[PDB]
Amino acid sequence: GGTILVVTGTGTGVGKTVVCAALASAARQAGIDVAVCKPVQTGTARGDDDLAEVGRLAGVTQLAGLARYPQPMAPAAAAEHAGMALPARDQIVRLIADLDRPGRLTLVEGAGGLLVELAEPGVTLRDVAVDVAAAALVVVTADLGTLNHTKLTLEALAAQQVSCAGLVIGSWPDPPGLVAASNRSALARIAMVRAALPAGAASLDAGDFAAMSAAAFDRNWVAGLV
Amino acid sequence: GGTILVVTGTGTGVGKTVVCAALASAARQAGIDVAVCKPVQTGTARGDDDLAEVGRLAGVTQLAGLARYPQPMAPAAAAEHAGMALPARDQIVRLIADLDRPGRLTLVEGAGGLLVELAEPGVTLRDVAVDVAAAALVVVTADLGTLNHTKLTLEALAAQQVSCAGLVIGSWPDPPGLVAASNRSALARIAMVRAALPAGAASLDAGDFAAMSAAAFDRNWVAGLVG
Repeated sequence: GGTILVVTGTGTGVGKTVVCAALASAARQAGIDVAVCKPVQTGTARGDDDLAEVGRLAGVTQLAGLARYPQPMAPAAAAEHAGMALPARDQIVRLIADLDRPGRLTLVEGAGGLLVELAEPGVTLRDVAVDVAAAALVVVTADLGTLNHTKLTLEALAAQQVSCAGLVIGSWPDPPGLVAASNRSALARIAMVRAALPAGAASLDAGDFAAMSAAAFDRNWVAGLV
Repeated sequence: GGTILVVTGTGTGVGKTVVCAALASAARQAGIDVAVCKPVQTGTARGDDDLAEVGRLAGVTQLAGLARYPQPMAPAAAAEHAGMALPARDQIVRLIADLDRPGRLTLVEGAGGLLVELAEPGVTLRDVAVDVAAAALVVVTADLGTLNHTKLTLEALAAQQVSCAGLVIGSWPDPPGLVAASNRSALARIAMVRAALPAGAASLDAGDFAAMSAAAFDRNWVAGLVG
């Protein structure tokens, strides 16, 4: 094997994709080979291709996905509106397991949060984490409500002995703010904050984004993932 | 004793307080004596006062607070900023037990979401629900992300064997989007949806708000909340 990391979020719109790109870019600059698997993509009718994002921002070429739905909804719901099933649990696990190879960091991006249905029946990114024995990196916000949402997510992780790889603040505001400031301390009292991605990092060009990414994560932690 | 519900939410800003007032109104219109409790209230320096809002909206007069903090932050961080400490778990529990009385529905409104620290160390509303054998009513949104947030909250309730009294959609749009209609149907498969309060329910005078509250819930279920 190499290392398989599931990247989940406490909710939607928390910067998960750009965190996957950022971790991917940091890891590549450390010489680690990186693949990203986004099994289920939604909101595609309005352009959303998160794998393309990762490719543009981090230069990953091993970008694997099974299903794209047009509606900007949860996978299960976008499928319902499309009249088409979700992929199967085996499809998602086999695809990920086949991506994984010595020396490669395989990132597994979820859709929305940890417990959103990814495959039939009712199987989540948490289920997939168990099947492939992956730790979970949790993308969190710095806003009010993040501690409840983070504590909820890590509880859900721990109920199935899914290890928490740490937290990444998806968007760090400038200037921080009192709440943001306080949450960043509170967050690190309950897990390792691997990174706080500066607000606006999604807009950077590739070279800037790689400079940002390499500076946002601890060098030793990244290279230690494989 | 009586019936004690804790009223929590999947997050902050999902409409908890307006849901207490709406349930409070519906139960008082049912001839049920209602008390509303708010052990930790932050944002007082902003004018935040959820006990007062509940009374203003549902005419509930039995209103019980305990901890008040100026900054609109999580209780722990509001405490630290004001130089104060959070109450203790037994202080919160004491405040609730003192209101519990047969034929009375005591609502315990949380600060933020279920796992918001209310007391040291890491004591949450979930623990307080255990201590007083309360069910949780969970206030949700119709917005995307809600199914995940709701499953996490019910999962955390069940992990401590706190019964889920059900869900209330804090704000229900008129008319509802494809995302809102989808989530509501999906939410109703997770747990019973006791009410979906119309959007802007907080801007109703006492008359319109009482008529909304009475329409929002099932009479049967409200009446059945307390013997």
